[PDB]
Amino acid sequence: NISILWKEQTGEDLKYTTAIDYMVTRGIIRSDEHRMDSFMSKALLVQVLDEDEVIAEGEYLETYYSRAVDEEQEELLEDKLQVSDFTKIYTAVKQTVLERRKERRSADKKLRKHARSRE
RNA sequence: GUUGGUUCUAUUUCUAGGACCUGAUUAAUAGGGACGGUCGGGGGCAUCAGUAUUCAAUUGUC
Repeated sequence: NISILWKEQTGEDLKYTTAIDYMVTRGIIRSDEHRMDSFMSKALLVQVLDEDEVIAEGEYLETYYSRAVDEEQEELLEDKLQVSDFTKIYTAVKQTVLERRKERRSADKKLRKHARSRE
């Protein structure tokens, strides 16, 4: 119903607010809500530039369903593929920024305590 | 059922996946073993005691 109201709807500002809310969303219920909001969002990419910031990041039966959701978001385009490649480079840049923060900070045994406590 | 490295996280918190750095019935009014308080002219060594016996000394009496 809220996606129906968002399609019925500061138009571009509220659309960016909805895309920011979907990125803040993206446990199984919230992940299904994120896939539903991405399906309600999918111009084809000129409004969806600021909406694939997390749906491509996800591209454990809930994890298998999330992988099916990522395949659904990838199937459902030249400008969209260009924005997706730029967003992949931006996620690589964010990984570089997090790695730079970690390398400047350097949980030595705590970096393996999670795996030693999991198995 | 003991190390190092990868990526994902929003208001440094706090996070997800690799490698690599010891086997399986019951517990007999069968058994041996441990433990507890014991028990016995049981044994070995060391020690203590007894009054006899023998010997010696000192006497006493015939």
